[PDB]
Amino acid sequence: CQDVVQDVPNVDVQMLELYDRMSFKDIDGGVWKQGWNIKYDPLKYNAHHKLKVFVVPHSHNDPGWIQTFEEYYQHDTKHILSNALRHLHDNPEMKFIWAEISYFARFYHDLGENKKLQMKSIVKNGQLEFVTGGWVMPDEANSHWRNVLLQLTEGQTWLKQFMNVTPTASWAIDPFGHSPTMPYILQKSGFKNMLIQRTHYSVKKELAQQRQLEFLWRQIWDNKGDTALFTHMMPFYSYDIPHTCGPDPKVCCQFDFKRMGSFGLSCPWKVPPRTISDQNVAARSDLLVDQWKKKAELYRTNVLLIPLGDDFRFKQNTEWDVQRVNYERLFEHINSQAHFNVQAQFGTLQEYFDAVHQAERAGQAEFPTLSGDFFTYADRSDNYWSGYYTSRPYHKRMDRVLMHYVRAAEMLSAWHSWDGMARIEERLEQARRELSLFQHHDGITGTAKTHVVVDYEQRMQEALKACQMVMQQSVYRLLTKPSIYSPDFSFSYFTLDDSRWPGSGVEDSRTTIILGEDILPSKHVVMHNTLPHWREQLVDFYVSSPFVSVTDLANNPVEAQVSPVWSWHHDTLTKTIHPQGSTTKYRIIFKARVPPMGLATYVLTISDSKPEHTSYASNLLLRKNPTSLPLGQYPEDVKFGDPREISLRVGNGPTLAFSEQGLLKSIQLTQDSPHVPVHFKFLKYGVRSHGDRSGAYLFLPNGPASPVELGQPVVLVTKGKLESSVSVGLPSVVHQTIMRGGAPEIRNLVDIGSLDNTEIVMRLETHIDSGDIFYTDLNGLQFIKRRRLDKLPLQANYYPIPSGMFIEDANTRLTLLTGQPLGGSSLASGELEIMQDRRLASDDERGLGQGVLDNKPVLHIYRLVLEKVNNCVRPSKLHPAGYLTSAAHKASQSLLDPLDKFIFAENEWIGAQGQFGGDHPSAREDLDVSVMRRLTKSSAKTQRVGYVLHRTNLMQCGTPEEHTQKLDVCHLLPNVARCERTTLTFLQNLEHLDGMVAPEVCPMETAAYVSSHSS
Ligand SMILES: *[C@@H]1O[C@H](CO)[C@@H](O)[C@H](O)[C@H]1NC(C)=O
Ligand SMILES: N[C@@H]1[C@@H](O)[C@H](O)[C@H](O)[C@@H]1O
Ligand SMILES: [Zn+2]
Repeated sequence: CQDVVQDVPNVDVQMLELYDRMSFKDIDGGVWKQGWNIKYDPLKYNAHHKLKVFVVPHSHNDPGWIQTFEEYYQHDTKHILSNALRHLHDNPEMKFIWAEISYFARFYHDLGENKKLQMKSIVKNGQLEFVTGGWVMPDEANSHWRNVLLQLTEGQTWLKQFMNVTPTASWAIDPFGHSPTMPYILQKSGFKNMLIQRTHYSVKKELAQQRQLEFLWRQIWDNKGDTALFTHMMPFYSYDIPHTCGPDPKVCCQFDFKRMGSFGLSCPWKVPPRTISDQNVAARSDLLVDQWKKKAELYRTNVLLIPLGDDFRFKQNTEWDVQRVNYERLFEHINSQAHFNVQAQFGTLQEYFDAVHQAERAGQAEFPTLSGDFFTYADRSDNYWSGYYTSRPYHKRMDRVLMHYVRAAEMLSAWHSWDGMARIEERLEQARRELSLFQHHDGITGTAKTHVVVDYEQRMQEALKACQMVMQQSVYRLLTKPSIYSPDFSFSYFTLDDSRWPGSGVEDSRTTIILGEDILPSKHVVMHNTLPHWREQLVDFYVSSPFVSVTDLANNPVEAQVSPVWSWHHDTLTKTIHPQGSTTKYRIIFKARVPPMGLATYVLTISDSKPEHTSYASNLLLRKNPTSLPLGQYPEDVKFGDPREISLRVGNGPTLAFSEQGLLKSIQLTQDSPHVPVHFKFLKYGVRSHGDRSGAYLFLPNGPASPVELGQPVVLVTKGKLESSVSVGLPSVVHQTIMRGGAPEIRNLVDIGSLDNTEIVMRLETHIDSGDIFYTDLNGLQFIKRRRLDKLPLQANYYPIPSGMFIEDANTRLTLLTGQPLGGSSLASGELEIMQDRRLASDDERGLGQGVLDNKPVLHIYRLVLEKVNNCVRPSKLHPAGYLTSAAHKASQSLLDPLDKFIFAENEWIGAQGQFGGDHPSAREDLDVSVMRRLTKSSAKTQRVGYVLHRTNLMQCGTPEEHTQKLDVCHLLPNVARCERTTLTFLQNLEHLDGMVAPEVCPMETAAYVSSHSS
């Protein structure tokens, strides 16, 4: 295995180093506003060295943005595809590329057989070429790598089945900045080339000056370079026709033949396109070839890529004709006039890359190596696109919930083959497709119109229900005696109980387990653990009595704690935010111990009085002028007091101290150690009253954040043996710190209400001497070093926080893990901050045509890990990566892949079993089974199950590795006949494995295996 910590890769371009050196001056470069006046030697090309130009027609089709997926399909995309089919059929030299398989699959399945065959033909013959082949063109900032892979797999599996093709070139012209997670996944999925566009204008200038726009993009830790993927960065401001022919959009716009008037389009530079004729073609060709030759100066080979398209282009037949006929005339003239030394033609993306690599092999060019990322994007001036790291945070959180549900449903149901009547494959396909759709760069990003966000939400809700159905059918099958099992595939044997989605104070949707002597004495509950190691975790359920005790299925008592059910209310009479306790339901909490990739059953039983193994939390309400808080049968009376500082410790874990406002002020790791200052604070950013306004995309603050005025908030302290918490009702946020004996959990119920033009930030203030350095993750896959740059505006120093961030000095690290992607930064030494929600009255001039005024309450979840790191083996100061400790990684897993909880629906579960998976190997802590998916339906004689294995890299800090078992995924199901290593999409076999054993992967590596079973 490559060492990902101790060897700093030697690359030609390292983006953090580049950023440190660059001046980022925004000067007027002339017609190329963000560049310079490009000059070329006309003698560079001649009969023996011609410029080869590939004009690549395309149409950018957003799966939801200003209209829903279905609205766009009906109004635009179905016509684009139908007319592409006709025009490509009729014009054999015409070409077209297509990216979004969600639309293509929608279209294809509605075609008659004759048309399906015609479509297959234009694909087989290379006229229509799929690029990337994902369900969508995903966001790269907020998306989790597991869902980037999911959507890629969904689109490519469809393409392989119906089109018999698997793209090896990726096209990402629109995500708002670019992540190295993409080449990581693509290179492990058979790709050879990728194209990107939305990178900071200063980066395009810098790389263009050095002809470093094409590069071998490797991972930041990759010393050897095996992760490298050839990448083409487009050089100009947009992918539209005015910004793709060459540096001068006033000239290039004249070659967008849709802009002459009848289509309702024009050229903002005031010179319209002109129909190409024999009398003007020489002049028109001389203008166009000059643009091409200027663009070609920015690249190393004699092969030039000219995209020809824009949003929802190539709809009408008249549009196909106007572009095709005019370009054909230009090509005939240019290619016949030796003096140009150009050969121009319609091409596809693969054709471009093939020709570039032919030139490379001919010794014509050598390409630079590059590592790093391309955040945070700015398209112009100080307009940094860091707002979408937070926009519509309810749905960003929902994404992570559904991510987990999809994994759990696919894994739970993979253990068996299912009858078609069970509709398992149908429900899983629906859930995968809706989650995949949301990865779109206007879905998870929060940059779509309100009604489109509602569509995505409704789709995701249906997907959650689909996952629940599959999960609960699976649990019932896995834990019922086989000769008793008698499934009704429409029936709900269990309901899922989720304590953190939509969340307390968001939706009152959790079911109470109703027990009573005259109704039902006891209830079975089941926990699932999707991770491949034994896990203990506190779990909680609502019950109708405080007198409840827990047993395992060997009837062993389990220690439990009962607490009240507290809900916070904005009292519009008293103008306070305060908690109310239920007098009819209670929370019971206990530790569940669950096998790797397994299930464990427990029983909740009512009694008439306090059970031996159940304890009761105390509750203390801190506020002046208190009033009573009755709690029904709950056996401990609520206590009252004036606001005061408090301190809490659960088990042998950290001691946390809180301000009189209920906010953390210090953490003491052990009995002897210092009380380390760690202060939570809430602040607000506003919007500028002159110049550019923040909106869904852009964060344009009117200066540093100002503290939220807290008043005298009400603080609730619950103290228990197993779990304690401090909760406070702040303006716009019910903030909770929960302690279970290890790193605390933070929950924020964020309701920005009607606070217009406000962004609420949560900041941590510490003494850690972090300087200008901090670390943020990329897609939940890797941590990248960031350097705060005071030469850039505040909004440029904001980065995506898709799963965590940390600061550290020689001795101390503070890591904040997240259960939802949000934007954040470290704006001063010792600080971390993460945005909670933003409500913006104005549009930000990127075409969305609305502000962000559709906020809804969201429950954000976090873990906060303070650690000593002086003994850890860390990368050198020059290394661009950072790595989590074991505790921080486990804390992240606790947020993203918690135990699933099931409540048996009926009164009695006949044939119930106590456990599943007790014999499953408990793998080393850094290894995950990211995906387990049965790939075959029940009628296949050879069943196949696919696994994606990911090994992270955890810091060595002197905690001896304990004995763990080797995980061989190929032997998880019986009767294995074959084990193959595959691409991550499972679509290509790469290696037939000796002894049918799937080897574990190296740190930072991801591998896929398929096991075949003869049953
Ligand atoms: C799928 O593509 C391959 C190209 O190598 C071809 O051999 C195979 O016959 C194709 N399958 C079809 C056309 O059904
Ligand atoms: N190019 C446009 C982007 O700026 C929008 O967010 C939509 O994705 C649209 O495609
Ligand atoms: Zn788009």
